[PDB]
Amino acid sequence: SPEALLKQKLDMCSKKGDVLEALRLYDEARRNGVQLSQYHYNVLLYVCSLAEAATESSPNPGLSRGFDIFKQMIVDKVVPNEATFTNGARLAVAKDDPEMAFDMVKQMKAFGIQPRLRSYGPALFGFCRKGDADKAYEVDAHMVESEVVPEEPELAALLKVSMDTKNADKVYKTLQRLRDLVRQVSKSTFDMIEEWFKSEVATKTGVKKWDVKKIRDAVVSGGGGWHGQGWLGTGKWNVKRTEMDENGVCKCCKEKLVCIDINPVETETFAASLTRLACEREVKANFNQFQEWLERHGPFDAVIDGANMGLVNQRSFSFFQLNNTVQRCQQISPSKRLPLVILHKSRVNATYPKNRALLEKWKNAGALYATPPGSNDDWYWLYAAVSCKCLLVTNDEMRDHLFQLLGNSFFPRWKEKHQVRISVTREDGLKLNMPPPYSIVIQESEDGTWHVPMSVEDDLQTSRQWLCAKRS
Ligand SMILES: O=C1C=CC(=O)c2c(O)cccc21
Ligand SMILES: O=C1C=CC(=O)c2c(O)cccc21
Ligand SMILES: O=C1C=CC(=O)c2c(O)cccc21
Ligand SMILES: [Cl-]
Ligand SMILES: [Zn+2]
Repeated sequence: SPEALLKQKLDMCSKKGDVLEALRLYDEARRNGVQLSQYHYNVLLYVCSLAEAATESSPNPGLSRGFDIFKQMIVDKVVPNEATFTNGARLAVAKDDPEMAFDMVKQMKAFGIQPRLRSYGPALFGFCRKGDADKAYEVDAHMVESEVVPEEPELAALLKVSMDTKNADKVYKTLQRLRDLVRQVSKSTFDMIEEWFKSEVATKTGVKKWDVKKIRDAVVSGGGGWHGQGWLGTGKWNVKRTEMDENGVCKCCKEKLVCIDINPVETETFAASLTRLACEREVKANFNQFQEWLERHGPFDAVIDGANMGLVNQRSFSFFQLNNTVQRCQQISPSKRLPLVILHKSRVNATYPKNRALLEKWKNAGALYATPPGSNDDWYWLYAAVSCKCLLVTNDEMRDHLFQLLGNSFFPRWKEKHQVRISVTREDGLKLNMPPPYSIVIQESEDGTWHVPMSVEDDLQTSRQWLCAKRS
């Protein structure tokens, strides 16, 4: 067919890197009357984005036509898919015209298409480089109306543009957004927040009289750990890099941070999403069978990721480390409940006979579920800990794609409250590291003192740095 030739020839044009040939083949198809489908359009947008814009004379027809091709795709009502948005975005990034990036997003919306987060990036980061705060806030308002949630890079851009234009109101609001959506901040956002609090504008914003009643009312109302009523106090901020002790006490100022509740209704929603997500990947009958088993067992104070407890920091599966963990979890259980061990059936059948007999004893005591061949254990230990409302014992770093499906609002908060990690020393052996008695999140106290935590990969490996910003 003629459409299958365009497909065949554009495939090679990208793989060569010839944009001029892809643009010739584009026009030939219009002069031949051949309709372009999803696939054809995506390859052109990608191919066009291999071009750069000229430092000397007007930009090259690869990028210029790229946007025209995109505009035409939308006009034609060719359905965009995830490769469309990626390509249109990398076209916008190479072009580096924030104004034109923002047009694509406006077209998408005009034609009933839901823009992606990566669509907004070129516009937002361009306007930020340029210092055009008003345009950045336009892009932001457009995301909000499109219900596309920013992540940390977009929020940091918004923060920095707000700092650049002395807009203390936007700094405040953006800081609350970081609290709400990100919780702990990257190193570059952390440095940026420190600069804000040390700056003249920050020194010069505030109020020395305020209604203590309305603040306290706002603290109750927000769920705790913030009030949202604006900057309080006056004068220079004391801004110190510091740490929290194990009880959430700031080492600089002695403020004890608060522990923020989780709403049990959000937990039930999450439980249902786990079930849905798991059923999509596991054999449905396997996950059902586990849920039915779980309904007939328990109660549990803890759930163990048995593969991770056998393997973390080991050359091969350590039954010693699994068993030591089981024993320690049982010892801290107020009634000495055995923890529920989730482990692959292949690993249940350990080749030292007393260990195999113990694994079978645990099963017989209602405290071991052997997951079937082909299963991903993670769904099982997550579903169990969530549903049994108990501790989850795993050092899984949660780098896997699976965990990205769980979202970045509820699940990180839940994890903080439920996750136990093991650590081992030469001197002392194995230790359980329990959930902290405070929430590791940006906090704003009732007198307007701020504590801002840095994000780290593992906070047992890394001593987590915090900012303490307190009026002098
Ligand atoms: O000042 C900047 C504001 C936003 C932004 O994205 C940016 C950047 O990406 C590189 C240098 C400076 C800035
Ligand atoms: O949609 C489902 C996927 C898995 C699963 O176990 C399940 C279930 O157990 C009950 C209703 C729906 C589902
Ligand atoms: O006292 C606690 C405050 C917060 C919190 O998350 C917590 C916890 O997760 C386990 C025991 C005590 C606390
Ligand atoms: Cl033995
Ligand atoms: Zn402090």
